Amino acid sequence: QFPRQCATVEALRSGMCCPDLSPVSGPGTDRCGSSSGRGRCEAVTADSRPHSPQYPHDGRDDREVWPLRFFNRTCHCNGNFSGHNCGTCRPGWRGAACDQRVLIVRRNLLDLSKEEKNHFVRALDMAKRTTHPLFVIATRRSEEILGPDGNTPQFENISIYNYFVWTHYYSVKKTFLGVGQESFGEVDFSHEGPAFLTWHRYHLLRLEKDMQEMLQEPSFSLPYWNFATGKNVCDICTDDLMGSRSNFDSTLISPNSVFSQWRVVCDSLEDYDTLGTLCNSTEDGPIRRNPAGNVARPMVQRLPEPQDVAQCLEVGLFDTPPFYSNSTNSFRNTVEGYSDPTGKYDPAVRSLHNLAHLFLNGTGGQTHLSPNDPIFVLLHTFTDAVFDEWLRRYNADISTFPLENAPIGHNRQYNMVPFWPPVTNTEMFVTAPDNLGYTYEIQWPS
Ligand SMILES: *[C@@H]1O[C@H](CO[C@@H]2O[C@@H](C)[C@@H](O)[C@@H](O)[C@@H]2O)[C@@H](O[C@@H]2O[C@H](CO)[C@@H](O[C@H]3O[C@H](CO)[C@@H](O)[C@H](O)[C@@H]3O)[C@H](O)[C@H]2NC(C)=O)[C@H](O)[C@H]1NC(C)=O
Ligand SMILES: *[C@@H]1O[C@H](CO)[C@@H](O[C@@H]2O[C@H](CO)[C@@H](O)[C@H](O)[C@H]2NC(C)=O)[C@H](O)[C@H]1NC(C)=O
Ligand SMILES: *[C@@H]1O[C@H](CO)[C@@H](O[C@@H]2O[C@H](CO)[C@@H](O)[C@H](O)[C@H]2NC(C)=O)[C@H](O)[C@H]1NC(C)=O
Ligand SMILES: *[C@@H]1O[C@H](CO)[C@@H](O)[C@H](O)[C@H]1NC(C)=O
Ligand SMILES: *[C@@H]1O[C@H](CO)[C@@H](O)[C@H](O)[C@H]1NC(C)=O
Ligand SMILES: N[C@@H](Cn1ccc(=O)c(O)c1)C(=O)O
Ligand SMILES: [Zn+2]
Ligand SMILES: [Zn+2]
Ligand SMILES: [Zn+2]
Repeated sequence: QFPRQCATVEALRSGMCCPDLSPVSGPGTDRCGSSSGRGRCEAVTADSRPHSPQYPHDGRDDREVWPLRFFNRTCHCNGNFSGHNCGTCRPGWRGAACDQRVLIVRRNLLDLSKEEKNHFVRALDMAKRTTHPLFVIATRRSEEILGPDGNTPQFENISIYNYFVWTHYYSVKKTFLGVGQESFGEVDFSHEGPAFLTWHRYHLLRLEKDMQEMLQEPSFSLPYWNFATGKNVCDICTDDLMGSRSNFDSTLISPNSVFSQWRVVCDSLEDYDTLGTLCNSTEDGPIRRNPAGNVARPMVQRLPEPQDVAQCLEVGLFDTPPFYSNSTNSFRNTVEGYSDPTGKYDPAVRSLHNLAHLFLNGTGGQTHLSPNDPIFVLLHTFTDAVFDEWLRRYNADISTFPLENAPIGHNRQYNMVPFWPPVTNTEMFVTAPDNLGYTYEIQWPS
């Protein structure tokens, strides 16, 4: 969502999000670092192709044609420069000139040193408490985004980790149709479609980058939770990692984990969908967690088996029509977990990524809330690892990522919503070590 420089009436009125970098002659002189060679302000490139019929409300939702309902001029940086103002480097590059190559390694959380485990956890909690230096977050839709006077932007500061939650919520929220209207729910800009894996990849990349700037530790990397153990229990659910069960309320996190102190954001859906407002930075309840806890559906009371990862990784097509949660022989739909691990669709089956979510039977098992549980990071870095193994084995075959008629938000050239600057699914559909500056220390079945 948007840089605090662009959360102004001037930027919103002119639809131009092109903040200065180093304005030495005065304001406006170095938009996108044009004075240096770093980039230029220019038109926003948005997807123009058709989406599936499932969404009938074109013209009504600000996530259509993202980000054009807010801005149509943005930064484009040259070469390997990057950033909302071209002030940083593309993933994998560092140095003032973005010419020094960088590669970090994401390891299994359970292989980290006791000092690195403590570090990761203190880093997360610091993320949860630290104001995000760049991004501010909308509380109203674009109709209302400049306040009743048209001069008060409807934005709040938000923490580094609450922004990670908020974007995920904003990618998934119902489309508001009007007070007394039933908000429209057959849309998902980050799930149930091919953009799933690329959306969550960029989601995790942005957190990692943010936590690197927060810690001032360029080599900081996100660990992963290997959940394909077929375990009855959640082996990262201990007071030195993520937190174990609270002995006083079995659905809460142990008071001897700092994650028992976290307060979630974005759980007031009925406010959002009846008033036409957005999730803001006011937190409320505590995390709920209850691994293997949903007695009603035994299918989600055990984590994915190792052979699930093995099997989904032999599904050789990235996706298949209708490019939705009912797609068969789709690796994307399989690892997401609406298909069984062989690729066979079943409306009754939940597997791999979705099974891991529902196994927590709590905040992490609800789509609008789940990043509130920090297991989400590790659940999703492991997912991105699986993805990144698939990109390795099938030579990053993007030919199956459909250029048109996917669910709205999931066509290849769609700017993943609501990431800023605009970034398409294509820019993520690359092998991580040589294109994104990170790699996974990880061993697969056979
Ligand atoms: C890119 O955006 C420009 C600014 O529009 C803003 O951004 C959009 C994303 C959207 O959010 C919109 O609601 C925002 O206002 C657009 O430039 C504007 O274009 C107007 C005409 O198309 C223009 O107007 C002028 O002329 C009429 C005369 O009939 C007057 O009524 C008016 O007062 C203005 O003088 C307006 O000035 C102009 N803004 C500029 C140039 O900064 C631009 O069209 C748009 N391009 C796209 C979407 O392709
Ligand atoms: C942030 O979101 C919360 C929750 O959606 C808003 O709090 C609600 O405010 C309305 C009107 O005052 C009431 O229903 C309650 O007081 C709140 N709801 C709940 C569930 O607590 C809050 O006002 C929002 N912040 C802004 C600036 O709009
Ligand atoms: C966690 O699991 C519990 C039960 O195992 C869920 O609670 C049941 O949900 C059904 C809906 O299918 C309700 O009809 C029952 O009344 C609930 N019973 C009990 C005892 O809770 C609960 O919804 C799950 N929560 C999450 C977040 O997954
Ligand atoms: C966020 O914090 C600033 C100070 O950094 C505060 O003055 C302001 O009210 C907030 N700005 C926005 C855009 O929310
Ligand atoms: C997938 O869902 C769409 C619409 O819900 C439908 O066209 C298609 O038949 C579904 N796939 C099935 C039922 O296997
Ligand atoms: N609702 C999904 C499971 N799920 C839960 C929470 C999520 O964040 C997510 O991405 C998926 C399902 O129906 O299986
Ligand atoms: Zn350009
Ligand atoms: Zn998600
Ligand atoms: Zn998920």
